[PDB]
Amino acid sequence: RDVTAVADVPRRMMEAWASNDASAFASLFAPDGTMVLPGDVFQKGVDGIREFMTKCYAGPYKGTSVFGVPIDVRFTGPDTAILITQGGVMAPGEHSVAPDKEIRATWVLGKRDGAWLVEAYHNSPVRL
Amino acid sequence: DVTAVADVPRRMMEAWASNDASAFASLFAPDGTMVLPGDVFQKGVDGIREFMTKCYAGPYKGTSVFGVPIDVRFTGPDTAILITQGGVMAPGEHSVAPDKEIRATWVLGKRDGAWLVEAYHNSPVR
Repeated sequence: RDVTAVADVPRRMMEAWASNDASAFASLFAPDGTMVLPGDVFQKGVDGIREFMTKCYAGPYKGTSVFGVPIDVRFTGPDTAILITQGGVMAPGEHSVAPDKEIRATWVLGKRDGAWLVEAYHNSPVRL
Repeated sequence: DVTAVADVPRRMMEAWASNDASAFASLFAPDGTMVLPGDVFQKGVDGIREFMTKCYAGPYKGTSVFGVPIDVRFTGPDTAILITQGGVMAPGEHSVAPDKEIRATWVLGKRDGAWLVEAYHNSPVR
């Protein structure tokens, strides 16, 4: 069963995010991985993400943690799977994502050398 | 394949300009995914067609979409990923408004020689 290896990827992030570890966060991505977030956010490559998330974790994302569940998991090929999760960012102090900051995310996972990595990430708000 | 992949966003822009919900949905894989800002998450061609029908007859009526591929990438032989920037242009206007500009992640899978959209997801720039 590799269906559990796929679902561990969003879990691997929550721990990396909870530690506010930019390196552990960016190391989830494929070497030429993509990440697009609401706002003027677009980072390509592991180095481009580690730099952005370091400045983020030291700023507006400090003391924040994330949580979300997969609401759709499908495999396209043998080495590529696509996830759609739903959760968001918790502020420091609160133990629940505010509905104004709830998001849905598209995870494009790729398999190489027996492991899965994020080929592309992208999320958007659920509320307006 | 290089041109075909780059032709997928262009095959939409014509389908959108015609307000054709069918031609838009036929771009997607059978189990294709589309996620948009707001509570919008459609799965499957039938789900997307029904959604876009209400949109093209609704708020998206008479609108067209421009978009520039700012990153094209091949993950494998049968899969490719595109990141595009642009947005929906209102009738009468000849430029996408700053507060309507978006970036989209396109996920293309190659089946039987043709490329179909496995996943689409966009988000506001402002």
